[PDB]
Amino acid sequence: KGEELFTGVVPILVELDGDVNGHKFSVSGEGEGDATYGKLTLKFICTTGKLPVPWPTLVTTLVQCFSRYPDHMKRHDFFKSAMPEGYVQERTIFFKDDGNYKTRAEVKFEGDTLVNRIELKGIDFKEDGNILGHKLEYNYNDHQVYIMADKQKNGIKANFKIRHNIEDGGVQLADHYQQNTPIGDGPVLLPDNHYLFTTSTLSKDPNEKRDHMVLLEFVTADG
Repeated sequence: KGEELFTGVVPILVELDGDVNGHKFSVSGEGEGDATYGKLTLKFICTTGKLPVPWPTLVTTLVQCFSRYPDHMKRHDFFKSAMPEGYVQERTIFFKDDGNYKTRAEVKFEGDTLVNRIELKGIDFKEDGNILGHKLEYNYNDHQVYIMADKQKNGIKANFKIRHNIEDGGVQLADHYQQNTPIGDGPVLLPDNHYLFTTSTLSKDPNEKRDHMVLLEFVTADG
């Protein structure tokens, strides 16, 4: 069972290759996750220079298998059971009155490391808008995610809004549409619909000279 792979502390690697309006960049993340409590600690670096979008806009893209699933719902855990073979995660994210991200990721085990490997393509952004103009506050407003059985494939889907506070006032909406499918061909758990609740905290490493994001997350699933 894939759930057995999460009983202790699991190292995490995140690799993102991005291209937003032709501005190409890479992000790496490293840390660990504890699905017993639902805690994630990760540090991300823009390894190509200055990040061409704001860090908060990448949080959802940069591993819901680490959610704390309570006892009575363990057999509704699609994300962990897909392991070690893993799952594909696809999203489209529409930024209101601005461009959009299209992301494809594979989440799987490589050795004992849970790896999230992402391709991101952004198009139709305004160069002086809130994203390419870096006009968003360095913080986060988390939102619940209603995970529904992709009753029609075998997998899951969800859609939800994320709100990014704008420095000069107001809020930038990021409308998320998500589909996940197992990579393997073994049997999938196909959960009953349920919520994921997340609390994310962004900070900085005072000793890090590169463009970076320190991220601490707590995540649980609810009936």
